[PDB]
Amino acid sequence: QEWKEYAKRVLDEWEPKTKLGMMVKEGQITDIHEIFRRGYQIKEPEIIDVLLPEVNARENQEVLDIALTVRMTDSGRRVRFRVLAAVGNRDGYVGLGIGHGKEVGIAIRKAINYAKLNIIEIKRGCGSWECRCRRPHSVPFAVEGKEGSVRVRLIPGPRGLGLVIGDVGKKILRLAGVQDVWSQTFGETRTTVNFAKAVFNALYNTNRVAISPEMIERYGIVVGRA
RNA sequence: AUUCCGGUUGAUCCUGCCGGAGGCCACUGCUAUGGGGGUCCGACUAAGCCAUGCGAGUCAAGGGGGCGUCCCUUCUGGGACGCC
Ligand SMILES: [Zn+2]
Repeated sequence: QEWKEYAKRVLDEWEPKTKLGMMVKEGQITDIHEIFRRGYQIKEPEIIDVLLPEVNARENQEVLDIALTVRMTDSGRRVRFRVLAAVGNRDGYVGLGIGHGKEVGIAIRKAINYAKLNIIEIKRGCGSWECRCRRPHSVPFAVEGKEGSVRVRLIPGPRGLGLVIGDVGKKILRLAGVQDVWSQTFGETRTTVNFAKAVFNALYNTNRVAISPEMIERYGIVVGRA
């Protein structure tokens, strides 16, 4: 329980500064699902470090893109690094962030922090015609997302079929806990930031579909942790 | 695998085409130890031209003959089974 020990260390050696951090410190909120759907603002990474400690794992942290941007001045070219990264345990929860820095290490650290701040909660299941099982191995139903010019449509896939999507989508879905999916993309997918944000938006939009109580049993819908 | 990646800018986002990555067929460089199965091998240009050999024969129980052998009456002439 190394991650539990890490969570406890973050709990004692930490002084909360926000209302949500105070709630976590005094124990009013004890589960990760309790900080969502209430309108709370997340501004302290210690909240995520305590509730969902697995996000600090090396295998649970992924660096998606590194870009070298240039700004022109009188003297010459000023170089900045933009790093797009994603974090989250491979079960129910995922987050994406962008960090800017003068050096790649600083940019990576800031991107990881912002991803932890931007963590969200998704829903999983099985809605494929060829599987019809009730395990949370895929998206429960077809979902859509978009950012910039990129439009991504995720379709449920049969169990045992790999993530049929680009590499960025593969990494994001693996971090989110999805194992099988089909994809249809339009627009400039070579724009890594837009592609990642579109996949993230689709995973978030999986929460925007109205469902009946029997659909949960039919598709094995699992919200958050399984 | 219902998928992407490189390229227009000092840097960014688009449209747009070009190129990478897979499968099948025809020529082709280098190289080569075997065995099975199949509906593969002058179709692409010339349905252009050909030496040579072969690629439609069979029937003697439809008919008259010729050669051979045998059995002979025994100059006569008769009967056969072989080949043409
Ligand atoms: Zn299934």
